[PDB]
Amino acid sequence: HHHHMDKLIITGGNRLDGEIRISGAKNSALPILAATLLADTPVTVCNLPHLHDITTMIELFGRMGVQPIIDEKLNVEVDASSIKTLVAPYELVKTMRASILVLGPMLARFGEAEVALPGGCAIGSRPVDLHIRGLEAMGAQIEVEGGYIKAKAPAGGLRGGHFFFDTVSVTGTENLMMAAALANGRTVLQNAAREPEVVDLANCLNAMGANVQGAGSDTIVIEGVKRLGGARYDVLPDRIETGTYLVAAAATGGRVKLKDTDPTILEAVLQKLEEAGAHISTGSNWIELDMKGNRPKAVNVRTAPYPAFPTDMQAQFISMNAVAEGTGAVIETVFENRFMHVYEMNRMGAQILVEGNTAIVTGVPKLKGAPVMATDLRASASLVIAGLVAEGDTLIDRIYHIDRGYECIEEKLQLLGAKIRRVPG
Amino acid sequence: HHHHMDKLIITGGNRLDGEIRISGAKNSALPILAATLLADTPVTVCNLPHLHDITTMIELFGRMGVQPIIDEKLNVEVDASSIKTLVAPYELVKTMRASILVLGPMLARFGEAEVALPGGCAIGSRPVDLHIRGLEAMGAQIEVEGGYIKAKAPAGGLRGGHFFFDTVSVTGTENLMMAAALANGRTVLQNAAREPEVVDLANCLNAMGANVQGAGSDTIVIEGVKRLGGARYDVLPDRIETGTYLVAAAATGGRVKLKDTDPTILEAVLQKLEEAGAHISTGSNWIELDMKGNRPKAVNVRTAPYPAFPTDMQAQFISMNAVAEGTGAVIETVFENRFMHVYEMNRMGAQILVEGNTAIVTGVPKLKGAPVMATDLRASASLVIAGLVAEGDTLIDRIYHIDRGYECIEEKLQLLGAKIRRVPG
Amino acid sequence: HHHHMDKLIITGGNRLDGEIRISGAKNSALPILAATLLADTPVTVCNLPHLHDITTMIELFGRMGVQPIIDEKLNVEVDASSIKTLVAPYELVKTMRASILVLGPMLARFGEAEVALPGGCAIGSRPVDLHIRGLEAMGAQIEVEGGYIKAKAPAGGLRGGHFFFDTVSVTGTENLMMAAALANGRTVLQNAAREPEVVDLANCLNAMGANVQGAGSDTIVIEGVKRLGGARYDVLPDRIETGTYLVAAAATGGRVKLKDTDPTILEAVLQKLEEAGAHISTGSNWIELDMKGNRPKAVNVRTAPYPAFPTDMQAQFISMNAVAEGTGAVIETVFENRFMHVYEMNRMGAQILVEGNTAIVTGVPKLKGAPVMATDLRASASLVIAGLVAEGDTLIDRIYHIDRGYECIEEKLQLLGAKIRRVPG
Amino acid sequence: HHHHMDKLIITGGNRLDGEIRISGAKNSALPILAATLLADTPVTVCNLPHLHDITTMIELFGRMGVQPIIDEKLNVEVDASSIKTLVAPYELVKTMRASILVLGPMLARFGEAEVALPGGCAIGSRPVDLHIRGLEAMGAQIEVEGGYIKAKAPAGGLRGGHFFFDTVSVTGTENLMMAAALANGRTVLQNAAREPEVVDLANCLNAMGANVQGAGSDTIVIEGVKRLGGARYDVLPDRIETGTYLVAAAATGGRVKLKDTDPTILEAVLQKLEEAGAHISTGSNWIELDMKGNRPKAVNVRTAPYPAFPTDMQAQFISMNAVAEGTGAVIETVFENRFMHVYEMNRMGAQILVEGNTAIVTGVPKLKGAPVMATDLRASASLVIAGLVAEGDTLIDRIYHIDRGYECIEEKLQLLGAKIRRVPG
Ligand SMILES: C=C(O[C@H]1[C@H](O)[C@@H](CO)O[C@H](OP(=O)(O)OP(=O)(O)OC[C@H]2O[C@@H](n3ccc(=O)[nH]c3=O)[C@H](O)[C@@H]2O)[C@@H]1NC(C)=O)C(=O)O
Ligand SMILES: C=C(O[C@H]1[C@H](O)[C@@H](CO)O[C@H](OP(=O)(O)OP(=O)(O)OC[C@H]2O[C@@H](n3ccc(=O)[nH]c3=O)[C@H](O)[C@@H]2O)[C@@H]1NC(C)=O)C(=O)O
Ligand SMILES: C=C(O[C@H]1[C@H](O)[C@@H](CO)O[C@H](OP(=O)(O)OP(=O)(O)OC[C@H]2O[C@@H](n3ccc(=O)[nH]c3=O)[C@H](O)[C@@H]2O)[C@@H]1NC(C)=O)C(=O)O
Ligand SMILES: C=C(O[C@H]1[C@H](O)[C@@H](CO)O[C@H](OP(=O)(O)OP(=O)(O)OC[C@H]2O[C@@H](n3ccc(=O)[nH]c3=O)[C@H](O)[C@@H]2O)[C@@H]1NC(C)=O)C(=O)O
Ligand SMILES: [Mg+2]
Ligand SMILES: [Mg+2]
Ligand SMILES: [Mg+2]
Ligand SMILES: [Mg+2]
Ligand SMILES: [Mg+2]
Ligand SMILES: [Mg+2]
Repeated sequence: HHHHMDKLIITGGNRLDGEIRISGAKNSALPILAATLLADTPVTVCNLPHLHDITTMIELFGRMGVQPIIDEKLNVEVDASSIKTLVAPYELVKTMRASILVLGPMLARFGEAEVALPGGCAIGSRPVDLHIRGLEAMGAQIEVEGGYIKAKAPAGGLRGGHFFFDTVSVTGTENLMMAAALANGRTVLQNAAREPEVVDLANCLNAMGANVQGAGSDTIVIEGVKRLGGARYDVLPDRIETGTYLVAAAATGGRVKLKDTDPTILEAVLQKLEEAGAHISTGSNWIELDMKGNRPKAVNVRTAPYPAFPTDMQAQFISMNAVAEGTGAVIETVFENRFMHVYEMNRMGAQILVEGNTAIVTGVPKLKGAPVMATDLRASASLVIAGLVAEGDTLIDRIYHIDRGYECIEEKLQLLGAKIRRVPG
Repeated sequence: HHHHMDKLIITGGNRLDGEIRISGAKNSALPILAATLLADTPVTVCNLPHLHDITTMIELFGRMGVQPIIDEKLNVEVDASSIKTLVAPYELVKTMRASILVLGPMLARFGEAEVALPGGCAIGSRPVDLHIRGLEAMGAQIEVEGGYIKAKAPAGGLRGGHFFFDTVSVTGTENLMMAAALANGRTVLQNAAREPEVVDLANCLNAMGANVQGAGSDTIVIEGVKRLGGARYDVLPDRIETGTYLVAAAATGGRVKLKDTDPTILEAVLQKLEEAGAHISTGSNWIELDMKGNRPKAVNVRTAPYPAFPTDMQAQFISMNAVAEGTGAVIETVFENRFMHVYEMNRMGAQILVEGNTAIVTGVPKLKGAPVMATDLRASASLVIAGLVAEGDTLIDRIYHIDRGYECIEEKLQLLGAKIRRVPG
Repeated sequence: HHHHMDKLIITGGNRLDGEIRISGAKNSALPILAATLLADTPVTVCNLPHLHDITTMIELFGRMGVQPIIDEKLNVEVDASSIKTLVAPYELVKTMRASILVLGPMLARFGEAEVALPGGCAIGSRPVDLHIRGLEAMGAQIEVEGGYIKAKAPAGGLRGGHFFFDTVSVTGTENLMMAAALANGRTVLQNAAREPEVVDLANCLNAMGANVQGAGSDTIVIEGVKRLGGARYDVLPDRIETGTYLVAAAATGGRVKLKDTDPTILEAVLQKLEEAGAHISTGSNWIELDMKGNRPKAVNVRTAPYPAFPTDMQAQFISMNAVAEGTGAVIETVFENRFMHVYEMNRMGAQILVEGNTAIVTGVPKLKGAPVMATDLRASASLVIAGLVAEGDTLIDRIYHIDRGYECIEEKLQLLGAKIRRVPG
Repeated sequence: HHHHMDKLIITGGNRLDGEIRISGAKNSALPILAATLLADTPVTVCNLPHLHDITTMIELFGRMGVQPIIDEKLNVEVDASSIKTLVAPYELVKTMRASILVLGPMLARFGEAEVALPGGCAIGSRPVDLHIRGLEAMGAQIEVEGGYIKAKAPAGGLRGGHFFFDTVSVTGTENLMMAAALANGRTVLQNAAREPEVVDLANCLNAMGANVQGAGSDTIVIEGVKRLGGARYDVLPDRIETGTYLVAAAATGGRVKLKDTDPTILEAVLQKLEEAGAHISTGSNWIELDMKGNRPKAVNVRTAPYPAFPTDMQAQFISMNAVAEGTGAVIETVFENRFMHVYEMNRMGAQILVEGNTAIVTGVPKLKGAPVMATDLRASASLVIAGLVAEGDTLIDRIYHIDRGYECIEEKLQLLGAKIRRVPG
């Protein structure tokens, strides 16, 4: 029973050892839940991770007059044809900018949508101009007023169009894919995001009766249909959660077997772990990592859109490099100043120099436990890893960020022999 | 009585007109309050601004067993003789990293100090390695443990030394100046910060009986003295507050007379305002700005250490450029990621492209009111200015940031004819 | 007959109008010429552009004891069976770093290679660490000595391997593809370059008997074969030459029909030209652009690997933006300091601000003729375009750069009505 | 006798040991030679270094109709009374952009000037907007036409003005200082460059009858005078030549005593050398460095305007770090892409990673001799130093760059026991 004021207390010094199951991808669940707005019979979304971003998306639907049902198996059924209010309120959107994913499907299905324009997120520069322009390319009339994106479809509905992304955008690609699914005619999205969650969304849409081809490549072709039905869909495994537990095991010089995952959606990460000296073996749906008694070797990292190394794994590799042998350069090209975790790890004795988009990490044998503060729902997992490799106790506050991004992180780490406990708020 | 949950509601569209008084500099008050820890007889600090960072510094002193006396005029007398605990606790330091300013004076006066190592601040990369290295150059033995800087002076006290600043540091320069003031022998600080608050601290130290020469230049020479006495010091005017009200008047196409200020501590800002079309007249302690019925012209800005254009004025010039005639490039060289205000102004219909350290602003005639969120105790004043030039109402939340950095901002703006109200939390 | 000291003299002010034929891709010709070193029977390469990089590659082969034959139709036949010396000399490599393309095929075919390590190129940072690590992944043992990359295959020849490109690399992908073609076993290249020249190379290798699949996607799978035979291969059209003449037309407000090209290999460029106001029609192998005498509209541009907007078209869009209506931001993510053309255009009265990887262009109605200096075999084409839109005469020297990258540029522009002349050195 | 096609051949492996005399500063000589245009009686400039930039400035004066006389003591006397043509031609300016230094004095003394606008320099972005805007602040009306800055003073000549430098500019400060010296009234330059050469220029102007105060500080005040007379002026020692030979000695683990220099104009460099393990002693006009045969320790460096670490010493510290013990980060904030020397050193087996403005150097015990190419009149001295610490021979081409920036470099190194020879072109 997580609470906003929860903390984690970690005692470092244990080599991890054990097996856990990987949960469904948070960032596939979010767009697929938004996609349920397109369906005229109920959609059941399965393999959901139990983390707070799902709760927020469910709350958002509630504010629109749609009451999702969580069954005994913890799957979510959404029947969007009870929708009352075509508005995604600022009160909710300000807490989770991924809420913007309802813009595309709401507009395509219902002919109009008012969605709060996301403001600042501490991660970095994250405008949504390409979401707006892409929809305008489908005939949408859009204005910004009162802090809302106010969108209206042409008479007869959205029309298929060509749209070229000047910058690769994950949720931008997802938003336009969903809108295109019910548009009149052919849509071609160029320089599309290739992220596995984009493919998962396309596969869900096709299960609902859409015609989405090319997901996973630079070019997505959508032939719009008049209506979509509801299906039952299991979201793919979470590659960021997968990578995070592999790094935790590597950093502690231990080992882990991950089940219900997929090695083919984090090749960049697996290769970097092999560079760090990890012994890795894989199967269709499992990964085993074993350091076999060695400290990790420092590695260089460069973030970029999939299939390159993910910005959502960058912080975790800093915490591993922090206790590795040698010097590693960690470079961001996606979110150039996403390094808040560095300055917390500095409190724990890490040796890290930051210049612009580059973090230069000099590994030390062990960090030093200290209280630190989470701020980033994916990157702050690095603070948990840092705690695992620190002398003494590390007390992490503002865990609510981490609880947005990971299912019960301390319960899974306890199964791997970590000394970690949640301190109730 | 300010409350953590206060909001500001603004209605835009009024040309400002009136006169107000500028308060003492927040960032002179903070190091001068730290400097009072050096004295063996009480020091009284005057012309203090009534804002929350001073309250936090007073609370920090209390935690160490020093209870400042606040008189009827809100002057603060500090008697450090009662000090009980040579520790600046994480619980407080984590709320205000400027707390690190007590490290130098406590070490030099009392021979030891434990001060929590600041973690992350959302503004950007802000390590304090130069504070530590500088103190080590004076013979201090320093380790980081449990998240604390644990410092001990040699037997006989700190010794004079040479320290070269690889990067210009405002509080770094201040910390070492204070440590040097009671050290044994001569300290030379090279590539020193030239900020007017550094000069003000030196002038206060000298009033207290120190021997600090060269403040304001690249090189500060300190001859340590035996004891520092009991001065009554009026801190200099706040140049950021000054610039902020000047920009507010300019952005609204109105005018303002500022009293109890000093034009010579913001020449960069005055020149940029003239470039924007402002008519400016000055006297020894006042500034008058009048737009004479013109819209501001877009200007380019480049932040750098004093006397260059201040990073603490950068956001405010974005909000002016956002309603100016033409396109203006706003470039950070101090905090390359300090642009969170941009994304709030985008909710208000601003036209701003951000690429790394560069914000390209295309002016529009008027912004559009929307709810927005403060995050930065100096830069979020730009959201107040944006509200003043927006159509309709702008509701700003998390005002507690702004109340750290500005004395009663809505009360001063009311005197200039702004339609602005504090909504009590 | 070109000479190292040739100049171009341009008189601006004429709307271009006419049609020309597009030549084969220089950057397909170079890797395909390299690939002929793999074959045990002669390979004939057709549709070659007549420009200096081809001449340099042929000279390189000569230095290794391979003498290509240029027939009457200007096709090049290469019979690598006479090869004598497995060395790419520094004397030639220092003039053309793309010479490194012989490293992969020489190593795979002959079991060893010495190729001079390229030093500095004024474009910016261009290390070849991925070429080296990629070949090591196929069993190469590589040393750097005397300024040479000295590479040796393992017993029995190169072996199939897996390699993940941390950064997308065009010639790195090509080098590894060629080496994989004769390796023992399966090679998988991940995060591969998708440039059309990479596809063209794969298609030529397959025509020679190889088994290269997936070129054009991020994952290339190669099944090595023991030997490769001859082929007669026509290289695809040059998308950069195509883009350049389209911009030349657009910038002068003219029109042009380009024959023997392919719109599908420059979709990003075509879309940006439409944004600038151009009317574009296309056929299977032609593109026609008509400005209808209108001044172009300023556009924003962001370079990235194919299919995104190419760095090799960036400078050309600066020269169009230089005379456009409005302000356009031109952003590099590939070669972040490739802006030397800007400072030449400034001599012609362009209004351009550069900060880091961003050029901010404010368009003026016309430039002003002045003597300027080429430095970049592709980007300096922008100086020719600038001259076409300048008042009076523009004299460009160091044309030898441009002659590397474009087939007789003045002769093609003359066909479009340009007033341009080559001044013989 | 120097020739354009000269090369240097270096044999590495010797610890340097000896003493040489330091020459006058090139970058004081250049603006002081320009300043002679202000005087109505001959000025004699003394302690000049014998290097090619001086020769170019003398040739420039020649093209204007002024014939400097080089006397028996190799001092230069300039009598600007004979001047005939107020034009600095592109033919000369294109070879040395520092030629722009004649703009300010020509305009101030003669009421008009035409000076070619410098184009590209491979170092990176070097616009001269602040020179132009600064002179406009003194009443100049300026056009760019035919690639010339064409400048005209108002009726009665230049007028005292205020100018704030948005970015610190060395030659910008010098140009405005010279122009102000003959202007009618008071000029204030704010955020002025503090470089020692700026002080040296001011002292020479004052010797000539000017009234320049505050040079060396952020603020320079000039009271214009109607005429300036002659002077005999000895330029100060060259701090960059000084730094370079100290690094050459340190990199080889040797010793050197430098005479006729001044430790107080390179404190940042001396401190970094001590960090690298050098034992340094100084006197009023000499510096002695002794490594005692020890390998240097890696250091971090960050360039910035004087008195910070100079960009003109950056490359030399990369060459020392290249053979040092450890990892050193070398960061540019002045010329953020000035790293061409890195890629030549990579040919010699250096281990350097460049990302943006940061070079990460991993030291190795020795480099490996290879042919390399100079491109930068100050930074390419790093290639000479790299050759001194490389196994075998290093052949450096395009030595003419180095001959611009250093007086007879191989002759001075020979006095220290280097094995180095000039190969005549
Ligand atoms: C942080 C999260 O994950 C993030 C993850 O970090 C990023 C990068 O991989 O991709 C998703 O964000 P996103 O879709 O908002 O980010 P993208 O749009 O791909 O941003 C990539 C780049 O494109 C730029 N961008 C994006 C959209 C747009 O209209 N304009 C634009 O310029 C952004 O500024 C950024 O530089 C994840 N969120 C979801 C719901 O899929 C999270 O879990 O909340
Ligand atoms: C944000 C505030 O104001 C800030 C103001 O923005 C900055 C810049 O002018 O100077 C003061 O901070 P500061 O002293 O922490 O900042 P500085 O140390 O000058 O930082 C300058 C640059 O040096 C770097 N830096 C600084 C210190 C150090 O040890 N190492 C280092 O690398 C920082 O990362 C930054 O890039 C103000 N704070 C006070 C109490 O004077 C505030 O009011 O809370
Ligand atoms: C300039 C030319 O064209 C260039 C064209 O600009 C670029 C970008 O599209 O792709 C080819 O160069 P390239 O293959 O050397 O460039 P890429 O390797 O793709 O460089 C891409 C990025 O990767 C980086 N990179 C590349 C290789 C490597 O081992 N390491 C690395 O860090 C580079 O620094 C650059 O930032 C063209 N050359 C040929 C023969 O195909 C030319 O015609 O000579
Ligand atoms: C390279 C040389 O030395 C250079 C030395 O590297 C630099 C930096 O210390 O200062 C002089 O150049 P400079 O005066 O052209 O350089 P500065 O003007 O200080 O440039 C500093 C920074 O300001 C920027 N800058 C400068 C002037 C201007 O109008 N606008 C502008 O943006 C430049 O882009 C650069 O980023 C030396 N030249 C002379 C004659 O004094 C040489 O010897 O030829
Ligand atoms: Mg949030
Ligand atoms: Mg940087
Ligand atoms: Mg805070
Ligand atoms: Mg950038
Ligand atoms: Mg070249
Ligand atoms: Mg030059």
